Amino acid sequence: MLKCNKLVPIAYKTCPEGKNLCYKMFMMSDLTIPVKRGCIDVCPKNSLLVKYVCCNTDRCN
Repeated sequence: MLKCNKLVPIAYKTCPEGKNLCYKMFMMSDLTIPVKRGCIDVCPKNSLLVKYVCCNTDRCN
């Protein structure tokens, strides 16, 4: 049950059972800085509105 990075510097949230990967979300507005981060098992495909980047590591995002 991996950890995803939320509050700086390191502060993290615990991924739910069955989930592994950590993702961050971008907006067509703010590409530079991601707007949401969390856990998921399967990395969500990119949308027109928001972009998804996942990692198989702890506190990447």
